[PDB]
Amino acid sequence: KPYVLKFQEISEALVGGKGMNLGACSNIEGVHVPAGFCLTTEAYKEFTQLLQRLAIREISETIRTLIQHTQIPSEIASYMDATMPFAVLLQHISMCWASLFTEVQLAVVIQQMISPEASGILFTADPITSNRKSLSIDASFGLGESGLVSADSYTVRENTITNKIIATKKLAETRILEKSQQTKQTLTDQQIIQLAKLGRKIEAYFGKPQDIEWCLAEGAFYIVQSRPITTLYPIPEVNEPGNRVYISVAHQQMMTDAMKPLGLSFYLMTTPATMYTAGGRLFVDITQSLSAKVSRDMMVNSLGQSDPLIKDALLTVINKKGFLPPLPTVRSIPDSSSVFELVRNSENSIKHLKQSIETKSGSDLFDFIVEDLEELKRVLFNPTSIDAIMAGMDASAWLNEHIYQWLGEKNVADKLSESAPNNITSQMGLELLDVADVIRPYPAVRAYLEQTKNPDFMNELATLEGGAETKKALEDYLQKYGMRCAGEIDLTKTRWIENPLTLIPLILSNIKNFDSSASMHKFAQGEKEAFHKEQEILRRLQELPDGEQKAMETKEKIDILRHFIGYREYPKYGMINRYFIYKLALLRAGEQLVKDGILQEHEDIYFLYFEELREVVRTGQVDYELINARKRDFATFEKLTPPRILTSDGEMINGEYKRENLPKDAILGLPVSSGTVEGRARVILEMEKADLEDGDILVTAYTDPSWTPAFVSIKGLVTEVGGLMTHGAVIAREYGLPAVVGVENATTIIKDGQQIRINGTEGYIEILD
Ligand SMILES: CCOc1c(C)c(O)c2c(O)c3c(CNN4CCN(C)CC4)cc2c1[C@H](O)O/C=C\[C@@H](OC)[C@@H](C)[C@@H](OC(C)=O)[C@@H](C)[C@H](O)[C@@H](C)C(=O)[C@H](C)/C=C/C[C@H](C)C(=O)N3
Ligand SMILES: [Cl-]
Repeated sequence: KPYVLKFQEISEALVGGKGMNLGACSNIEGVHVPAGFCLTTEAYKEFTQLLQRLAIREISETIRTLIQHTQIPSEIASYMDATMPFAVLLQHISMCWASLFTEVQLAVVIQQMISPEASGILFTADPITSNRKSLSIDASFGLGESGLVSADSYTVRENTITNKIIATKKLAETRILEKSQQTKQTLTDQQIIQLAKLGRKIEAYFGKPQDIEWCLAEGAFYIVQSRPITTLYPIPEVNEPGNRVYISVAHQQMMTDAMKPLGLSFYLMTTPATMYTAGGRLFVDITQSLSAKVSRDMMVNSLGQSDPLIKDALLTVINKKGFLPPLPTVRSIPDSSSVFELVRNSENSIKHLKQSIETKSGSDLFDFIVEDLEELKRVLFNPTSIDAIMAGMDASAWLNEHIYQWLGEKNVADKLSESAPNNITSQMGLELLDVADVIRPYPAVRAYLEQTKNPDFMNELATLEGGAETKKALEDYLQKYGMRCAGEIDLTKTRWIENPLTLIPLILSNIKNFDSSASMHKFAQGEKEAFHKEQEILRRLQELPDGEQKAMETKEKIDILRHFIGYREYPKYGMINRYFIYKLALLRAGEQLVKDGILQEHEDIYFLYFEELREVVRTGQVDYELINARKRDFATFEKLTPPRILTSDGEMINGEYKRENLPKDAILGLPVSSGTVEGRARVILEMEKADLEDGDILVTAYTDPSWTPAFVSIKGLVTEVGGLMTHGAVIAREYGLPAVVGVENATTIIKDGQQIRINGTEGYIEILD
């Protein structure tokens, strides 16, 4: 309402965003903002006509010649002098408003220009490690603003200024310096802590870790600005006692995208692990495991064999005193038939689910889903199915370690795994070549797919020569695999069969990159490499001391390997099959909620967790300000990146590889598929924008099962996450494709188009030019 506002006196649509900060900082205890007033939105009150006008947004800026000359009554321009040189008469306040046009109201704030002996910035959360318990201060003499001027860096955990980076701050309006004054702390230790202690308190009133700008003037740090820190990764709400340690699911699952609440909910309801969510992603609490030596030796070493960065990061946590409490003081192998029966039992379970869920709606559906989740867990964690999965893994490790010990050949199980039978994910990638084989002879169909952006393009094929054949080949493929997609573990993400257009570029690539039967030739060649390797290994073993026994046991392990390693990819397939069936049903409930005028769009269910959504259907009431909050949350979560290790203090820890004799400027990673190749690096985040061709090396954030069709043309693979037995890596071996995973910032360090050499045996990358 009024024309002028002081700062204890202060309404975002009245004095704006930072007009407030000062207002809700004057009231805080022990502090005091620089004093002064604020010119209000109700001072802003022809201009409207030009406004309605909305190259052409080039000269319309004539609007800003207007405020400068427009003048605005001295009344409020002397009403303001009714309540010290400045910064932010009236030359300026007005030219400022103008700012909304080049780009509607703006409020101008004017404060005190004290001559600060020292001035700086303060984070109550360490900018580097994001540890909530570590406070950082950047201080420089006089006014220095941010991050440019030579400034001391102070790291104060609590009363202990641990690390001091006293920069040689040489250039402290006057502009020159005194030499001895130059290398002395900006703030005294008493002042540092006082400000630290100051800083560690303001966060309480505001709530969250704050970014506080301060200035020291004749012995007092009083606050000029207090922005909230919005960049930190959220801590999993686990109030359970004390300090805890979390493992990133995204890294092991080869899928680092943020997930929506509904999708998150379903993964949590499936897992037997003590799992939690944070930043739209999933984390496993392994704290209890680390509370005892025999359990934490097991945990650390078991995870280290997946990816060493976990182990190294865990050791960092363990070596961190004052955090983790101190320590007080052969598997069965199923027969041959099991794999075939495990698949059929899974397939039949899916069939029954389809015939059962189809008759469910409303709360009946949600009651049914909860019941079917038990069946998912039975199929997913069948003791026999686990024995099948571990059978392939155990055989790999046995081979890799015994062959290298006997012959010096490293990771031999890679070559022996090549073209392993009954791998649902491998088949999917190769069978897309067959689809392209059907389309290739038809010119009219190709001219269509090469150009169309119609989501319903499959409904327009019937008019084309070869369209019926093309549509048929596409339908069969989608019946087998249209249930996968990038981020498939998120139930809410769009499946291939919901958007077949996302497969077209891959198909077009296959049509031009290969001839009439690449699938057969690739698979058969793999079968040949694998058998030739087997013969060679067994031959070279029989010339060792009592080698015919070594060869005999190696032959057994090889047979187990090729019989079971392919099944490893199938449990997720069966799980993903239920997830999609769940999705279609939930979508039908969402549409029903829209018809009832309860939801605005049926996809808004994605931002509700299962139990929350279940209550909405039951009660008929939603809180949209929660949904809208979730939508804002998910948006910020996409801008985040999950750390490999997250602590209860919010500290993000990524492991470090131990470089021994590996090339100087080489980029270290985890070797998961043997071989050395040179090729053009292709940095790609979206598979449908991958213009892959012969000689290319795929560099991406992650390769979950859906990425497999992009493997058929590339000569190497580089990812930022993943592990030894995770998705992607297991497919690289069977495709005979050299691969290095767990490469930190690979999509940033490696420039698209660069020639690189990767070593899938030693695990490194070399930039060639
Ligand atoms: C210490 C690691 O902690 C985890 C982490 C980080 C996870 O992400 C775990 C995880 O995603 C799952 C699971 C489901 N497995 N559970 C837990 C262990 N049980 C013996 C069997 C059922 C566990 C995750 C864990 C877990 O707490 O940590 C311990 C072992 C896992 O990490 C090495 C192993 C068992 C891993 O496989 C390996 C390398 O041996 C798990 C994930 C699993 O066996 C792999 C082979 C898998 O693909 C299963 C079939 C996935 C089922 C999907 C379902 C939704 C699920 O809950 N999976
Ligand atoms: Cl189109």
